[PDB]
Amino acid sequence: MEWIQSLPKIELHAHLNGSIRDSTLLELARVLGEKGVIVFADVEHVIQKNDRSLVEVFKLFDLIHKLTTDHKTVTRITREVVEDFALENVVYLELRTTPKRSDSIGMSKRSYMEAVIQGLRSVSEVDIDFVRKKIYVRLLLSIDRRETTESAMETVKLALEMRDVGVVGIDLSGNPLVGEWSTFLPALQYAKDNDLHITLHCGEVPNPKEIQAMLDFKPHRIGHACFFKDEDWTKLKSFRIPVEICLTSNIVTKSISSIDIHHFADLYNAKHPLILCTDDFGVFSTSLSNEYALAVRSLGLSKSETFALARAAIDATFAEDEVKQQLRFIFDSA
Ligand SMILES: [Zn+2]
Repeated sequence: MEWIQSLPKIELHAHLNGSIRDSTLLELARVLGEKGVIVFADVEHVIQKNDRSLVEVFKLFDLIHKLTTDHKTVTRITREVVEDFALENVVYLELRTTPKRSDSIGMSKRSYMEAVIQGLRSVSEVDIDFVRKKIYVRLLLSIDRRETTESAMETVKLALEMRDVGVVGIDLSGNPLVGEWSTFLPALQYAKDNDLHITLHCGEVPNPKEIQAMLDFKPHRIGHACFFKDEDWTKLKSFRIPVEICLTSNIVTKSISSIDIHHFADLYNAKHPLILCTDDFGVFSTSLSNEYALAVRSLGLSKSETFALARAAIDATFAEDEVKQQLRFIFDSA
């Protein structure tokens, strides 16, 4: 019910371009149709009933990226996403995004990320700390599974350069059927050796060797873990790696057949760290409050158990100890 919306919450797995307001996406589509760069009726037709199954949803992401890969838009959607999360009482957000290169518009991975920073500086409806509601924001740079080792290294280099504006870690994301772990391991190792924190999209499709190789790398977090086998769970629980749980995402993409069999319940009962996350609240028509409502109903949690779960996410953040202490005070005040 309504008490979940006012619960202080921590979001650790939200993609910038998957978190866009419906109205904003349509406004961008409309402006580009008036320009004739797209046809509004087609782009609206994919937006409406793309299946968002695992295979289908990446075509929607391709389409979104045609609408949003521009400096002004990146700045706008960064502000809108932070404000949307803060207004449902997210008090700490790790926002992840894949820096993009587009030569025709003078966009580099660095200038893309500068537009994100400009968006954070434009936040006005709420108070923000990124290095009246208040939200702490920190940044993850995503490496996409289509990239090369050299390209991944450029992203890691950028992340190190931008630690002064709140970049705290690196993610590996994108189509789980594309690319090989061997391509990304060297760049992720460089990141980890430079004290960046690492989260990995892991087990979105069956892939026993890659799941084991990702676990053996000992990232600080993983996302999803939908197609783990018993040896994978054993290693995960022994390494104590927190899992970013994306309930609606997993169910809509058909990575998990039902919330009633979703592994988040086993993790909860095994006292393994988990954090409820939105993944793409725009694409999947959800919110972090609604993800908690799904979990509270399915597990049968009391208010007190829900508050305890939400608070446990503090020690899984990639934030400095000072920020974690402030989060503890915020939670202990609620
Ligand atoms: Zn994701």
